[PDB]
Amino acid sequence: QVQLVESGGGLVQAGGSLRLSCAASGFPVAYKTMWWYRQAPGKEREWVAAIESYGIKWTRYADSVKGRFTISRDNAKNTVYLQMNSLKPEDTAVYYCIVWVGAQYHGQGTQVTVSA
Repeated sequence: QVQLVESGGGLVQAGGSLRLSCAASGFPVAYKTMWWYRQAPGKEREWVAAIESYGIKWTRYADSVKGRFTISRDNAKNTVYLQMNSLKPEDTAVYYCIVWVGAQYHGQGTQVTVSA
């Protein structure tokens, strides 16, 4: 019943921007803390950003993306967004959103490729 679906990835050149979406279903997005993470091919998973559930606002970013990425939420559309500006090739990876409703639930991921 709980389902996350990432989208918005693609192929851009260094310096461009993307906007990832995490469409949630089977539960209300606004009442859960959600994270974005990413996994590059030859490496292991890296936390990217987090947004606190509704009540006291709190957003957090990995140091390597702070100032370039913005996480935000649309409670009506039940969606979490990651605005990514000033993209670098080091940002190339599959991006996932994750929430814990008892267990953890993540999506299939969305591919972000940044060419130099």
